[PDB]
Amino acid sequence: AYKLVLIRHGESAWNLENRFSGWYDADLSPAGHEEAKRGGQALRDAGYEFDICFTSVQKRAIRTLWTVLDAIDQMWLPVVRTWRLNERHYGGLTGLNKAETAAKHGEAQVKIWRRSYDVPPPPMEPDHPFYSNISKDRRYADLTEDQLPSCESLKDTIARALPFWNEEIVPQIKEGKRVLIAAHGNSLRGIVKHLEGLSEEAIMELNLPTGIPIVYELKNLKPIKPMQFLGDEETVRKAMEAVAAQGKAKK
Amino acid sequence: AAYKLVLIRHGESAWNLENRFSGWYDADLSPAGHEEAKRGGQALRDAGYEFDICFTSVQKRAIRTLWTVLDAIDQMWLPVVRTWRLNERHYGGLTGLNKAETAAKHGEAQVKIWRRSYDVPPPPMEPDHPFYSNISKDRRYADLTEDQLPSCESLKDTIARALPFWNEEIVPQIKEGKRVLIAAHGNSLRGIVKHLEGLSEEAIMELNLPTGIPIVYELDKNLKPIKPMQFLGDEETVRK
Ligand SMILES: [Cl-]
Repeated sequence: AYKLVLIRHGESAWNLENRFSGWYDADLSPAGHEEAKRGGQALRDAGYEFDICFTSVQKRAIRTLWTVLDAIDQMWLPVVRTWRLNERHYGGLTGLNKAETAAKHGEAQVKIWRRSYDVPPPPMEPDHPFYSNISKDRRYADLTEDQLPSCESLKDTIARALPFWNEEIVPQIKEGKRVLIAAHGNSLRGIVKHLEGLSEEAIMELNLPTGIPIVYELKNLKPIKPMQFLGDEETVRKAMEAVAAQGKAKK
Repeated sequence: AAYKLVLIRHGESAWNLENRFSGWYDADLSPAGHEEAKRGGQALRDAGYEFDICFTSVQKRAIRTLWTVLDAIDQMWLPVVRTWRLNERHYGGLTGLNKAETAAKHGEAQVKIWRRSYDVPPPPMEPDHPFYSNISKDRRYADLTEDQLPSCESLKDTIARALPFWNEEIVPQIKEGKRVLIAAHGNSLRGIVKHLEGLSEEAIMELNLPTGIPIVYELDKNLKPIKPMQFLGDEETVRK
């Protein structure tokens, strides 16, 4: 009945520094730009067509979208940007590197934060070095004091992404529009959890590959089969083995 | 507090380098035209400009110009609206011909007429034309009525289909206090300039807008300019 496509952006400049990004507006590295080019070419070779596109207000996802639309010769499509598809907000951890947080905040808190669906990191306070860069950026000036986060658990991120799905994306799908969504890991986890009916435990163990297009075949918007991946069979198998091993090593 | 409006015309295209008529054919920028857009964006960055909403056409040479500018000024998050009403003039049967082939096929007298005329269109693009399916069966125009898809346009025609978008969508945004950027093409921008200044037909046919340079207007509460258009950039570029 309907076809939906998602794509997760690749490596950023702050991933090379092993630093928590969150709402900080870091750009793609050369490797992450290459990953977007490869996913665009896979869509081009298979003949995919879209009618409308959604992304966040962060340049690493917007530049991924731009690269895909260049590759498939569809730069003329309408594009809609929203803060509700941003990455999870990492609070006071924003800007710290990852071997430092265990010394700053303790091994017990690091374990809890990695394990839990509903425990937030510490808040970003006004003396934090990236407070003015993010909380006072004019792109968020139209948010209420309640909507602007100082920190987020996974449950929080999913709870602020799903109203945009429900209210803006679903009516385009029912109208027959072929939709493309270019966003981030945790905001796309929200959509996947809602579509497939996954548990909290399973969705915390699901890490999506980067730069690989994710395809859903859906009248009642229920998946006919689970997510499928577009690309060369061998390159896909290796990326999923890599992501699984990275997940297992963190426990 | 005069309203501030900024326009930019795209630079050199791949088909300019072959001296071929483009029109509604969707040719990309050349490397030099991309470099032009980078210099225009750097001029806006150095002057500290900020925008709230952007408008452009459905053609990739204008869209890529806008993308380059937003990258240079760190405003990639702004909302963007595309419309066919801002497209370049449709050159009809001349699409794809270079100037030599045009003179050989249609003669010198008709060439003088078409170049010198405000309201005489070129020949229509018919179903045997090489580019007829490429343009007139492109799905991006599927929601136009059969009344609206051109087989050819005079300059008068182009201006007549561009101004309804200015009047019905851009003017209310300016009256709400939004800071507007428009990235488009020579002839569609000519329509906006002719309306803003009250220019005659002959005057607008003599006006040639520079490429890749920010063009700035200051407007009063009735949206009339208070002084002539000005330009942003180094001394040499601005003076030229
Ligand atoms: Cl865009």
